[PDB]
Amino acid sequence: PVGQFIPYSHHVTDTIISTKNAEYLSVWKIDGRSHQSASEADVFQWIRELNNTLRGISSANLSLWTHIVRRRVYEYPDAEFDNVFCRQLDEKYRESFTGYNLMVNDLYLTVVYRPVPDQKKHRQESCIKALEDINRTLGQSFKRYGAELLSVYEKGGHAFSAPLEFLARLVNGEHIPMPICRDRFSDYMAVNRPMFSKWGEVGELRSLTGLRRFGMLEIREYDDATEPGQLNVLLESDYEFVLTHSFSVLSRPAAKEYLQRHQKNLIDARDVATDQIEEIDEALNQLISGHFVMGEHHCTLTVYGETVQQVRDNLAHASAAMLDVAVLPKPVDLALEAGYWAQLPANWQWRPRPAPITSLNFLSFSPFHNFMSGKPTGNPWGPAVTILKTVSGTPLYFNFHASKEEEDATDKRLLGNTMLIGQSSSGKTVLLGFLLAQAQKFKPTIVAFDKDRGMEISIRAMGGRY
Amino acid sequence: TLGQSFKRYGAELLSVYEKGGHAFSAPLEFLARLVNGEHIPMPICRDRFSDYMAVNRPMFSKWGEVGELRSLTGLRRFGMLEIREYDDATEPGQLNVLLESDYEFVLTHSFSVLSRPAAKEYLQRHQKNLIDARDVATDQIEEIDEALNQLISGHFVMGEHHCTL
Amino acid sequence: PVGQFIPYSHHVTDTIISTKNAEYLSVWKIDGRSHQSASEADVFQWIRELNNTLRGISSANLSLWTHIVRRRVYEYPDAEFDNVFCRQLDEKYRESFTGYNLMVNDLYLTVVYRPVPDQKKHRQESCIKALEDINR
Repeated sequence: PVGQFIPYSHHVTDTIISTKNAEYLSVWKIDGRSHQSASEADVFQWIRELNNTLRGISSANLSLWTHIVRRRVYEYPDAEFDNVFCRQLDEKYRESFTGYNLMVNDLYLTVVYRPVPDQKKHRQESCIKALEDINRTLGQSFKRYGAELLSVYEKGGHAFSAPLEFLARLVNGEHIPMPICRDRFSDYMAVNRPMFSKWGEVGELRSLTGLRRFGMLEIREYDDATEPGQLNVLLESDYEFVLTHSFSVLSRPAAKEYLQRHQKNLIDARDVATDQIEEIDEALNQLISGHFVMGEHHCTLTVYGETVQQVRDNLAHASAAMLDVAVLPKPVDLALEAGYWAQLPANWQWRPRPAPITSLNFLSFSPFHNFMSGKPTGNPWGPAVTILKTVSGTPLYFNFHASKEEEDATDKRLLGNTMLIGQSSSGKTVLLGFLLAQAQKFKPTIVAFDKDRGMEISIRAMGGRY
Repeated sequence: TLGQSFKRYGAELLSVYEKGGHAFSAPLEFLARLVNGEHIPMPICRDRFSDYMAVNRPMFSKWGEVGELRSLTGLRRFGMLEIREYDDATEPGQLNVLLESDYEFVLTHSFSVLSRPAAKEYLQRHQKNLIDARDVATDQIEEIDEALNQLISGHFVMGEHHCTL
Repeated sequence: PVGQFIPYSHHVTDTIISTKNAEYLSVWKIDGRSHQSASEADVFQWIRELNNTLRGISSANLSLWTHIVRRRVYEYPDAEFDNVFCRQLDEKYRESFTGYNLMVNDLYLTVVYRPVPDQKKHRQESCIKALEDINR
């Protein structure tokens, strides 16, 4: 049955979805900062600032779910120019664009609250208020992260809800603009209901776009200190995965119980003391100060595609990079039948091995999105051009209108002015002509203020005057 | 003692690579190459390693004419030879013919040195097997006695061995 | 390579081989006299001569196993000449001699004497002398 293991029902606000068991949540789309264009001190500053942000964020049964999902973008349209040589440039570019493994990653952060007729109403209103201030604080905190709260796809026809749609890509793996219905929407999500084997080898997906098959990979035995950007190797990885970190914040009594458990596992181990309980009480004092806040965590990787063998190979590459980053993967048995549901933000019951972790060692995995522009589609216009050859990287999907520092956040449709910095005609001419050719998808009213034969041949070859 | 003996021999005791990055144990990677057939660097962990070598678990045919292994570069096939039939007058440079072999092979020699009463009982049993059957006049039964001489004199010790390519 | 109870050993000497059944053996390569160049009267003379050789051949548990084997020429190390005209001409000629069932036939003879802790030694030593005179 569908709606089993799926809790959601979009019945509270724009931004906050409910679950079928009294839990309330929202999602953030995150264009996280480029890990490549920074010093390591910048990385440590960012993780420290995030621990300051979550330091203010309490333990009131709160939980975060980060989702790192990479996808082949089929949504890039074909170019049409009504012009022959521009079409030749596009097609020569696209045969040059053969290869490049056209899957771009995306970063999502789900904020889930649990409250641990009129009484129900007052409880709901209070947690609405709390999560609203939480989201305001996060948006102020993520100002250099380009994050966007997802609620309000009205007027795209009639009132879509992009958060549910995002959860659809969790459960269906294809981008479906799910609409709003007068139903407890948990039954309405599982469009491609998957199948699981009797043995946990692989799972199957019955999509009308073709049958897919997915394999799962639990992650355990963590390096107790971490490199700050440790899991960044998978952003080049070629499998179209979804990677999920769960983190449910524990209480300070539960934290002290877990540090007592750490003592019972460490100095009440096999009569050995290897100086491991030295900073446990220091971390206790720091989480009393508010720093080392710990919570339950599991992480899971899920990779799908055709051809069960290729699923096995992508699991092999994934485990290889896991052993490269000194963390032990575990291929999943029949529990992946549960484990798929473990990807969901409100599915604590199906988490395989919730292990406690500090906030810093949690944040030392996630937030480092490699650069890729947020318009492969969905702009005020088409996407302009897929700039290829990010060095050891992905296609870029270049465009113009990107969000800025939001003083008078509307200001336009979206501001998109650009500036070139560099010597005269040192490739400047050919890229400017490339951008004019790609802009000729959209038939702009082009005014060109050139100095000295500034692509007069090309501009007149497109039918311009010059 | 080995480092003393291999001073003219370019050797290296492994397992010093730990805390490299975050503590890979060097020889396990070698053992990963022994099992998964790839340079899979194995970090240390808080668990018993026996369950963690098999990154690319090999498989075998139903007949045993070839094996298979979904390597990191894909599914490959393994052929294997076991050893019989020695040239007993051993040569110093016998297997140097495999140096130009264009096939990246694996050569496994084994040795488990048997103690002098064990080898003495073995040589007595082998001489007993030599004198058992008819048409056994090879005049090499006394080379078992020469083997007993060199064994109890301690110069050269037998041990159980198998070799496999 | 499971033995079918195949009687075999190398327990005698250089030129005589053994069995487990105490049977001792010798092999001869025969690149024999070409019958496609000779008269048939010569053939009758040769058969009469080898019949007289059989008259010199005893009945003391002797057995004779002749084998005639037709194998291909795969063991020929065919190679280049390091001479341009020769490497052209002879290799075009080896292509011009396109096989035509190129299979060498050879002929071999097996002499097995059978001698009907020192009893076996004296049996096989008498067999050594017997097979030596036979091979002579």
